[PDB]
Amino acid sequence: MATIVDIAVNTPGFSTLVTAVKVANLVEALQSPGPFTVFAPNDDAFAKLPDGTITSLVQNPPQLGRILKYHVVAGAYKATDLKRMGIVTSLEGSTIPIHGDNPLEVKNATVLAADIEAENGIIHVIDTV
Repeated sequence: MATIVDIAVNTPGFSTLVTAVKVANLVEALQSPGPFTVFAPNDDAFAKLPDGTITSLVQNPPQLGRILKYHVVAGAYKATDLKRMGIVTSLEGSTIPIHGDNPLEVKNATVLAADIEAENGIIHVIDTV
């Protein structure tokens, strides 16, 4: 009935997870019905998560809202699109510079596998959050 994110404003006092996007102002951002590009952190990148990257990333601009649910950005981009631009923009509007010597490269991370057609867009594995 309702869009995943929309429900966050609809929730009768749900977990802070719904408010984290609401506060991050991504309640209107995640609403994108189109495609979804997820930068997927590997097991060693998931190891960057524990009070590390996302902690500084929360101190950073609205990107929190992206982090919470799917760590995703709307707009199905394959590695070739990101690198062509040399930068990537979050659903919120946060840009991250793309590199690429041989694999795709995102911020301080390296892409293990991208061009992965996700549910709505694309997934892209990085070794570093």
